[PDB]
Amino acid sequence: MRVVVIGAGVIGLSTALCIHERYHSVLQPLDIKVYADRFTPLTTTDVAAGLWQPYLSDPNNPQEADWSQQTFDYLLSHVHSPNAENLGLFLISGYNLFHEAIPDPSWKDTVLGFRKLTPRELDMFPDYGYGWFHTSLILEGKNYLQWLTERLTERGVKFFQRKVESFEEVAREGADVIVNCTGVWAGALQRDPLLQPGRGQIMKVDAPWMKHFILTHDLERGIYNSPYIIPGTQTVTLGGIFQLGNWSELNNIQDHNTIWEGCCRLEPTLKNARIIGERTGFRPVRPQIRLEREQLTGPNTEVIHNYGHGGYGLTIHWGCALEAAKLFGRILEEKK
Amino acid sequence: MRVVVIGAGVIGLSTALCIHERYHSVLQPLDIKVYADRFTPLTTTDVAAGLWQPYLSDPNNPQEADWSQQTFDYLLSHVHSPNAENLGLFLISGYNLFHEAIPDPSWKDTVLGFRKLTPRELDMFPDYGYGWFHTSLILEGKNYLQWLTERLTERGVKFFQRKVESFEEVAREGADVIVNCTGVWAGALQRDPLLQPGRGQIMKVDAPWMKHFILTHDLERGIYNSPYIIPGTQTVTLGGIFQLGNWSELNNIQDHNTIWEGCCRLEPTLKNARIIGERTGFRPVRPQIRLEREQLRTGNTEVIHNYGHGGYGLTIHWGCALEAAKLFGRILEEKK
Ligand SMILES: Cc1cc2nc3c(=O)[nH]c(=O)nc-3n(C[C@H](O)[C@H](O)[C@H](O)COP(=O)(O)OP(=O)(O)OC[C@H]3O[C@@H](n4cnc5c(N)ncnc54)[C@H](O)[C@@H]3O)c2cc1C
Ligand SMILES: Cc1cc2nc3c(=O)[nH]c(=O)nc-3n(C[C@H](O)[C@H](O)[C@H](O)COP(=O)(O)OP(=O)(O)OC[C@H]3O[C@@H](n4cnc5c(N)ncnc54)[C@H](O)[C@@H]3O)c2cc1C
Repeated sequence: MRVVVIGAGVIGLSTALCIHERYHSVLQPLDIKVYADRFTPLTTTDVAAGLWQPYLSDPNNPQEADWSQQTFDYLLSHVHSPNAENLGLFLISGYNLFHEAIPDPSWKDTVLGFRKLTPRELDMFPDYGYGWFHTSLILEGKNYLQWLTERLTERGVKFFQRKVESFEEVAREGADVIVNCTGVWAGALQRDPLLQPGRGQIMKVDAPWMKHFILTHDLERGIYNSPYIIPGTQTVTLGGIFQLGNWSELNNIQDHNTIWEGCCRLEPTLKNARIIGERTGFRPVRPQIRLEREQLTGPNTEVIHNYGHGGYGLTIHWGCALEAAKLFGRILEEKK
Repeated sequence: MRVVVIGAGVIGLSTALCIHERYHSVLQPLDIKVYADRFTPLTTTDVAAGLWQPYLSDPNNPQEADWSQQTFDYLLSHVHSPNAENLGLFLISGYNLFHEAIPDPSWKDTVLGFRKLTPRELDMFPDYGYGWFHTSLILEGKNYLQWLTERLTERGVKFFQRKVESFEEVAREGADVIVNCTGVWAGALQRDPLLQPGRGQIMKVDAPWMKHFILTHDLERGIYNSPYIIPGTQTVTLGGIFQLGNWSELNNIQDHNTIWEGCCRLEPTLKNARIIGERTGFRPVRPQIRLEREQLRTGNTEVIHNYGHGGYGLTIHWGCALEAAKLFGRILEEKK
């Protein structure tokens, strides 16, 4: 059995690992390769703060809510483990702020200690009149990707830096299953008008007195088009940019200004915080995650798609990897 | 009017500043001088992490509940101003862990968003079965004392490094009011058998992924004789040593091991944190704060005592300071 995973973001690397844990014992030659054009630290995954939080509104596929909840339990189960530091994993609480009242999120019982904000809390934020407080987790993609890499290396998974041109090129080399975890670029392998860049930009800032995340929302502007402030391990992520169809992988001054002045107003102690770096990335936006089998091609090759995780790839990755690992088990039964 | 404030910890500096702000305009000569044996960073104020939290049991003097609330409201009014970083002041949420259910604390409505831990939060901590979550404040003594020093230097308040041997040595120099802010050492200037040292010890470690405080409680061993973990702006404080009557200003290896092993069992990710430093100080333990006036005979002289804040001098300093300034006004009234 020869398996080629395309993509070394969190989606491909976690899928690779999951497929290996569940089937190395029962497939005598289980040879897994990863083809990726970019590795950490140059993926979309490395740009994310890594806060666990799905979108506010229920997903078009209800099984995504389970995949997120399965990811949360796995990560929470390891947050006190000694190797949590190597994962870039830790607990964090904070605020979601709104101008108007709004229905409670579908994941209110996935997170810890969910509640509405008391009136004295909403006084610290003049421009906002309603919101939530809850405890979640941060999984910083860069530590995590490096962790996944070294786990798959000790399991025999080999890594190759190449741009794949077609599915059929990979099948020609003799792949049996192709796992397609190509993120926002999946359209180049197979046209998909439902997949779109959601361009984001973030600032990384030294502000270690900040112990809480703070996400604000403007419901007439789209999600993550309002300031947010997410403390990481070494640095504080400042953000609030979400632009559909924008493929420019290049930091933009206007967006820099939007992030800075938006966050500084939200939390004035930021004014003196030092800017450590700035980064742009492309959420793979789709109305739903594509996570499903497809049979292509010459004499036929199995493909497992797993892309389109928008702005919640880190939040939902483990449930997705588990599901793709299931789809892989079904391929093996069909192949006898 | 010549005022001599003895002591440059949090109590003496805040009281000096509080008195100058309220009376420099209506006292044409208001010469305030601070005398201190030790300044930052050699005071026990410097050793404290600075978490705002009273003892759990109701204070012997009910006016201390108000002094603590006034301090929290004051600090909370300044946490979102760019001044805040200079003070060393920021918001922080976290846990108080108990083995068994116990009564709520009196101060439960002073802090933000108080509530009980849910079962899934309690599961993160095997050794404890009950507790609280809430949002409080940290005021790190080191930055706060240097900020107080700067506000005071800007106001003509001159400082002198000297050991005061007696009250009337200071009166013989010409002091009209003496503000006694000598903390744990007050018994040397006037015997007070109710004032005793509560020796504590703490480690500072590098663990910047800890975003919550965690205080544990063992009602059999007494308050703060159980692991606590308090993230600061730059390092995390590990502690849990409260030894009545011990005057040894020296780090002890047994107490090191108790702190380290207790906090590592509480939070295993701490086992790879680098130890940055280690400090010992003396909580000025008294069954209630001595904040009151006394006429002492000389030649006589006016005295305001303000000492014996135990393990909550930062929690309560500002209410005490305002009270000491009222008492200063009553002195001005009697002399017309
Ligand atoms: C600014 C910003 C902030 C975010 N914050 C969060 C957050 O806080 N929490 C959260 O959960 N999510 C967040 N996200 C979303 C998250 O980053 C993404 O959903 C996630 O990284 C997508 O994972 P992925 O592996 O599919 O794609 P990415 O990591 O891009 O990985 C794609 C991989 O596919 C490879 N590839 C593509 N095409 C080919 C090819 N033809 N041949 C070979 N290799 C190919 C790429 O080189 C790369 O290796 C954020 C995103 C952005 C942009
Ligand atoms: C380990 C530990 C942790 C703590 N953590 C916290 C916490 O998290 N939150 C909290 O609220 N509280 C905490 N505390 C308690 C807090 O540190 C004390 O209550 C507070 O700092 C005492 O303030 P002070 O100004 O009275 O005395 P200290 O700062 O000592 O100041 C005393 C001053 O008086 C001077 N002085 C004394 N005698 C003379 C003299 N004869 N002549 C000249 N100068 C003299 C001393 O040199 C010094 O200048 C902690 C205490 C300890 C020990």
